[PDB]
Amino acid sequence: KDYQVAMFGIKSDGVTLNTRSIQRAVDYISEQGGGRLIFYVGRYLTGSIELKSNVTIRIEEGAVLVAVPSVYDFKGVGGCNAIIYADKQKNIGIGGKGIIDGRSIAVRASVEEQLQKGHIEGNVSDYAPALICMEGCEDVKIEQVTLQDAANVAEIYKDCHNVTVDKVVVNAGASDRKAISISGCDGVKMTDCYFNMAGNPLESAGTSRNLIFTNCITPDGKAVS
Repeated sequence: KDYQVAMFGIKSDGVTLNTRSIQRAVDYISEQGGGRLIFYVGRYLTGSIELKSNVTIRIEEGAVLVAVPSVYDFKGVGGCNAIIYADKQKNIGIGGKGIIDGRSIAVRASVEEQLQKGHIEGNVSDYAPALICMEGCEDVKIEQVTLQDAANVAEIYKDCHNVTVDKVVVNAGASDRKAISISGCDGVKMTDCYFNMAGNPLESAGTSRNLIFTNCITPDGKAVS
């Protein structure tokens, strides 16, 4: 069953912070045995969303999931810190031709400010969220979405099994960072993915197996693998 976001009080005005209502929708849908959360059109402001087992988030064409420029509205240090993250979940997905917008400069400036005041300790990289981060997940389906201007890395896959990434577009925006970080995965099939950046988009710990990259390219048309 598909669930429209408006039914959970999620607002597409680009100014209402929807984190808690999106999370409750994800939690409710998982409790019902699974289904899809549909973002149909407009701008949806959010902090970190925890994806749950048997839930797929769809950001349809014309819809944008936009990061709030606030360090404390993200997951933070330790494990997966992203706009959409999942920790030890199964049968999860992200789809739709919409956009996930990281607002990297404004998000990183928020992190920088709290570090300079000494309210948090470390480097900007310790707190800046990825757009997507999956850790210890099984049967992950990522497709069609445009991942734009990530505050850190666009996608992180750590200790995952049976991951598919299809027709995804990564737009660097203001980011000079890697597009994808992969470590300890088993079975990752990436097909028809575009990286709008010039350098190597992939960061690998070299601890993954059964990795298949088909037609994954940079603007010059050079293979990404």
